[PDB]
Amino acid sequence: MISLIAALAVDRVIGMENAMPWNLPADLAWFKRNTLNKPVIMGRHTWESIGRPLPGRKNIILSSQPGTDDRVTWVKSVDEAIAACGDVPEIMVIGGGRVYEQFLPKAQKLYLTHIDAEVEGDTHFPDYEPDDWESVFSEFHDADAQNSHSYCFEILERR
Amino acid sequence: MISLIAALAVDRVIGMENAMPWNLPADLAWFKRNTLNKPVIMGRHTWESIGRPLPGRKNIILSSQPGTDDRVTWVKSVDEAIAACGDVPEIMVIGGGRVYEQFLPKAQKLYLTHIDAEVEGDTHFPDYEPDDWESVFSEFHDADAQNSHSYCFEILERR
Ligand SMILES: CN(Cc1cnc2nc(N)nc(N)c2n1)c1ccc(C(=O)N[C@H](CCC(=O)O)C(=O)O)cc1
Ligand SMILES: CN(Cc1cnc2nc(N)nc(N)c2n1)c1ccc(C(=O)N[C@H](CCC(=O)O)C(=O)O)cc1
Ligand SMILES: [Ca+2]
Ligand SMILES: [Cl-]
Ligand SMILES: [Cl-]
Repeated sequence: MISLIAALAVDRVIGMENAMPWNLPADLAWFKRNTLNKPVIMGRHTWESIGRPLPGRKNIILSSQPGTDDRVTWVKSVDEAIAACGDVPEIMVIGGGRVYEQFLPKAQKLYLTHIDAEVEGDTHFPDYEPDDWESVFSEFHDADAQNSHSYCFEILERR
Repeated sequence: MISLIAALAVDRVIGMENAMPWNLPADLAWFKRNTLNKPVIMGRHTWESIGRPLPGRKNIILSSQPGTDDRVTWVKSVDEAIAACGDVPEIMVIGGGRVYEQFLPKAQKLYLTHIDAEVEGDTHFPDYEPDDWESVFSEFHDADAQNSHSYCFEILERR
């Protein structure tokens, strides 16, 4: 199946012109746990913001552009990115907006990190109706010595 | 000599207990370049927010309560914080709040990272006297795909 994993501030904001104003190591840890040893599909701009390949995962970059780095697979079709993942039980789509927009219909699972940050965005996660999705997990956490914002982990599955 | 290093938000607001609402890798590089191979003095809260002993630095924790880990030196006083540093050219006082206050009078150097981030806070960096502190270095930077905020690097010699 196709699963989308995302971090969303208030108003489904997922992006800004600059790096997001939150230091959330727990979320990076949650990200990693849920993507490890699975192929991950991202857009050329998420790839650029990470600056390196995500270890122990199959990095696939979707963009109609001539690939820059040799250490990853570059593709230019939703369908093509899928083929590149081959025979795996779950493909993890990591963003951003347009990449989410393209796999959402295909997605059968959502890994969301709800962050209590009121910020003006550039990109948002597309709307998904609360009745085609079943929340099978929820876990709220307060901001702490290592995390700047409160946050809630959640996983929804298609009804 | 004693130097203090701090990342300040607008209003001289500094971190109290939870992590600050920003993401600035460049300031951690700055912090690392200026503290590496030197003893560092910090209070308890900064210690829990770091999570472990900073590599290549002698970690001295100034607290009144019982030492948690053992990779680090724990002290009950400012005068003891010094002795533990032995005689080094520079000792870096890394925060927060209280530790900054107990040392500014003995300070000759300040390494400030002014971040344009309005954070509500109870704690503020001590009031540094203008005509008692001369500016030697100012380096402004714009926010990027990796740094959430615009920031400035500064150095003041007590004169
Ligand atoms: C921009 N970026 C994209 C990003 C970030 N957080 C997210 N968080 C969630 N919930 N979902 C996403 N799709 C997501 N994407 C990044 C940045 C750093 C790392 C990374 O180095 N962090 C951990 C490891 C933690 C660390 O060593 O700092 C990893 O292996 O993924 C990953 C993705
Ligand atoms: C909470 N914390 C205290 C903190 C943070 N930034 C500061 N920044 C400045 N300018 N000054 C301080 N006193 C300061 N203190 C931290 C947290 C992490 C690291 C750190 O983990 N490693 C850095 C380098 C960054 C990295 O390893 O990725 C290092 O000093 O080696 C340092 C300080
Ligand atoms: Ca249930
Ligand atoms: Cl992208
Ligand atoms: Cl403390």
